[PDB]
Amino acid sequence: SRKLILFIVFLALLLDNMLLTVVVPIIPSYLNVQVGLLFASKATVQLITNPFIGLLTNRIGYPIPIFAGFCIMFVSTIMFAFSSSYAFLLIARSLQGIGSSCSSVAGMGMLASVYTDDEERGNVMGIALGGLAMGVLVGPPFGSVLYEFVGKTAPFLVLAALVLLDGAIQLFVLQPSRVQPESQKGTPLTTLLKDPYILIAAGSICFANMGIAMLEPALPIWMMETMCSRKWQLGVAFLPASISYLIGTNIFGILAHKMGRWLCALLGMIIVGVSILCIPFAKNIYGLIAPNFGVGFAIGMVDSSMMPIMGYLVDLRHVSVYGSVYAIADVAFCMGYAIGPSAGGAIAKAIGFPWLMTIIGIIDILFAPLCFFLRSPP
Ligand SMILES: [NH3+]C[C@H](O)c1ccc(O)c(O)c1
Repeated sequence: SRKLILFIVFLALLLDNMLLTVVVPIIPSYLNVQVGLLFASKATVQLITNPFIGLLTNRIGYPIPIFAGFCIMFVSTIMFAFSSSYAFLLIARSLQGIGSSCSSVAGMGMLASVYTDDEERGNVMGIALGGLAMGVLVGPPFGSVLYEFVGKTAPFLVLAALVLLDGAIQLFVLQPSRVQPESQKGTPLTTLLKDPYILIAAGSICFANMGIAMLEPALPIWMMETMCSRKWQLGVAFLPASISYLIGTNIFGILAHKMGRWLCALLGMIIVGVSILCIPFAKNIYGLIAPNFGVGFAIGMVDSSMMPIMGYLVDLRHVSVYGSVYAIADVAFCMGYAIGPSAGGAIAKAIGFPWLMTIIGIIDILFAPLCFFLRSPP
């Protein structure tokens, strides 16, 4: 009965993303450079602290970092509930970033260590990546209704209660009582970063995520400038991408092994490039549904095909320890999540938004054929 571990990782991934999207629309109203710093602090701190957790998991194990992630996330949720100042907001966001890094790295490492089968690893990481998608979709309406009806602190109090329940479950099953070092060495990061295949996988993930990371804040400004759409059109414009990410992840986590992980990644990169290229031609929302659906489905195909390939490469060419490589993958995600909005806005101000989308699409299409080198020798 190792499904209890999968349940814990899924719930943890769902709750940070639920808190991530709830805070986004609430703080700016009550609160250029400082706002951008507040937005990017979580990603920057997580990117900085990924390697330290990756190294620590080889020394003390997974349960102590996983339990620490719940304690930091509970503290951050309480501080978000009660604090009302800028410095406290920065501290809460930094703590949220640290907790998210711990949770993601430790959970992915434990999932890779427990489900040693190649196909089952992808099967379970499909559901694990599903939890992030569910949190992004469920969070905004939850936060909006609780803020409208009960009060400002009600969504954060409910999230704190859910985190407390998750921590009670973790204490019941994980039982982080002692410190247990791992058996073998860790294959230091300098040797892993010299592998061209790991670099190719990380670059594919980084570019695929940077596409949507730059697209998501830039599109609303263009929609107001060109189509003069109302408030709710901006909100419901990115719903197809959110649904498509969930559907594509849950399907391709199982479907990628039969077709081939390299082929799935190549097709995903081509599809996302074509969709981003076709986005600027839209004239209204009906012209924007299909491109957004395609972008989300393609990002779901790339992620669910490139996590188990990282695990497989580490198993094949180095020692079977996964904390460091999954810290590398989390760093690849945070690279897109950190400098995305600011650079995207700067480019969309220097040149046109369609030019930015064209550049992103061309870059993705040109990087697509590099995934051919990831195919297995036999
Ligand atoms: N890693 C998840 C991926 O970057 C992502 C996140 C939010 C989304 O709405 C999405 O379509 C994809």
